Amino acid sequence: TQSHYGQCGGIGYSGPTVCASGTTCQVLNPYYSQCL
Ligand SMILES: *[C@H]1O[C@H](CO)[C@@H](O)[C@H](O)[C@@H]1O
Repeated sequence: TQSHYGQCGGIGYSGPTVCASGTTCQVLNPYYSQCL
C-alpha cells in the first residue's frame, strides 16, 4: 500500500494506488496525488 505523504496515483503514476489504512489518496495536483 502507498505510504503517508507519498504519491498514490495520479495521471501517469502506475503502481499501488491504494494507500495505507487511515491515509487517503488525495489528488492534490493533476499528476500528483498524495496519501494523506
Ligand atoms: C499505469 O497506471 C497509472 C494508474 O493511474 C496510469 O495513470 C498510467 O497511465 C499507466 O496506465
